[PDB]
Amino acid sequence: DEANIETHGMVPMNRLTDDPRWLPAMSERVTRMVQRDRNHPSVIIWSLGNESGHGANHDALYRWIKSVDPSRPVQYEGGGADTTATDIICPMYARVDEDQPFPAVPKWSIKKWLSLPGETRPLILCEYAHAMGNSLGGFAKYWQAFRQYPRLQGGFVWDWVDQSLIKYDGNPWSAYGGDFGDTPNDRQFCMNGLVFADRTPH
Amino acid sequence: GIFRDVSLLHKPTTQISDFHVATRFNDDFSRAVLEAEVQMCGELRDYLRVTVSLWQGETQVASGTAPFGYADRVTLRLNVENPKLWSAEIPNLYRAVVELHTADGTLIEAEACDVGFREVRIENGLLLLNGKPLLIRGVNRHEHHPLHGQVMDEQTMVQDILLMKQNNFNAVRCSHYPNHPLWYTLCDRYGLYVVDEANIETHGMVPMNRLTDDPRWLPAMSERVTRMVQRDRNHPSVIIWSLGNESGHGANHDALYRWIKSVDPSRPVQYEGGGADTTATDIICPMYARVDEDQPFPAVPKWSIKKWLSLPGETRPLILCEYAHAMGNSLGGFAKYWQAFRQYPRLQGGFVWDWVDQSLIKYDGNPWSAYGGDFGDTPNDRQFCMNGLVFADRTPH
Repeated sequence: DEANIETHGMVPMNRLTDDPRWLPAMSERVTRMVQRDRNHPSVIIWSLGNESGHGANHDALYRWIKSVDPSRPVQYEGGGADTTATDIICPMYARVDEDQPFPAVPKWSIKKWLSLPGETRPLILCEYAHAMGNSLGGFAKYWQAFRQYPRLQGGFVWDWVDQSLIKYDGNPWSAYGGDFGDTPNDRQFCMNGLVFADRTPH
Repeated sequence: GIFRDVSLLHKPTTQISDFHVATRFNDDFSRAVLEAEVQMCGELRDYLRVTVSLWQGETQVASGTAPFGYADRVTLRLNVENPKLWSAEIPNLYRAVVELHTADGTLIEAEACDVGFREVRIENGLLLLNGKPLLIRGVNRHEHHPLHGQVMDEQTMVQDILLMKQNNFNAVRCSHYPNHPLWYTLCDRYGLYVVDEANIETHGMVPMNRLTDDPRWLPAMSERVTRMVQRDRNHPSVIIWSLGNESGHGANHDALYRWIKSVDPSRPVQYEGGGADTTATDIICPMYARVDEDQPFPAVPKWSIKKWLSLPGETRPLILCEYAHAMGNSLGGFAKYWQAFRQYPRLQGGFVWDWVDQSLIKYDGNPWSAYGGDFGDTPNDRQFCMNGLVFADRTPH
């Protein structure tokens, strides 16, 4: 389960999740989810958001969740995905062997991330293997690493269903952002499904 | 035979017995203090005095004096400022002189030992030398001479150190025994991290640790380890004590590791046996662990080095006990190996086996290099004794 928190476009990323005036809203959006969905046994890992920037509100909410329901590990990908606000190290698009050392949010090779000093938490890939049409490449490489390394425990192929809206010319044709006259948009970046919108297998 | 020098030493009735010179530093290494703990023997007179003087070359920097009182042991602490630290790049040397002198000042006996200022400690999975991570580009220097067997002399030792430093080798592992006493002195003088290795090897015994678990061999193993430690503690070049090469992990190795960590806590202790990951080892040192290929042997597996790094609950650093066999036109995968060493922070290099070719000169009268089995010896191991980066006469391979 993933709490509805996303402030990617804000500059910097954690300009909001460190201001303690947004603790009420973030706490509502996290605690209501936890309370509503605690009983179900399928839900195993609570996630406080996708790269929303690591401030202090995320530490507070992580500790609140670990105090309320200690039967589930809490993952959170922001702030380099290795902060104290995360039990399950979940980076985004960390490549297998190639290293991507970005400032303050680097993308280590996953094996190097495993071999980081003082690091003992398991690693699952928050997002990996973008399925953009004829894509899902390096999957094997990825699965080879997953099977070799015990503390690397797989990832989440992004994403399942294609976010295509039906447009009529009257022949239906799948459309993306910007085909409705919307601006600004992000063209075909909304088309990353393992199956089509009507569930025809890719 | 008698393969090392025989000497005759004369001492007065009262003499200096033992002294250990340790060092500690502050956070920025600007301020440090020297512990020249000293012991003596014989009749104890109130007028007896000891003096520890620190000379940076011809100039004296720090000194101290104290009478006895253990009634035969006296502790001196000498403060040093902005010390010239010691590392393989810069072999800074301090000539500390210990004096056994009379109350009026007449000198009875004086002893000295070269002392370097360095720190070796383990934290967060990294081997820190003077606050910095290390890159061990080692080598296993076997003691062998083309025309004298295992008789070693200063010319050969100096020339080997020269060749070793000319090729960016800044680490040596005496394989598998403590070396000649002057070797360590030359190592301090030139700058070369040494990994001393206690003379313990029982590879052929079935099983490997049938001897190193029987507590009837604890006396012999303790002698062979503790005498080395006591003799070679003072030298600053020796950084890592090694209890042996894959001798099988019993209980004697745990006992001796704890004894070493109790006596000289300034040096990490490595030991390769029993999978090289037991409690009897601070520096995980497997043999021939390949970079990516995995070799899962029963009870002594050879993981890929990266997998060994990523083992659960494992935080100790990894240096390769032996790797890159240099059998003639060999040293392959070196790069692969060095790529892994440079990528992975907690992987800290290895020891290229081995330095000098163990070839004995045979005359047909033309000298021709020979191996095991060419002298009529049986059983032998043919050309497996030929794994040198240089020939026996030091012609570069």
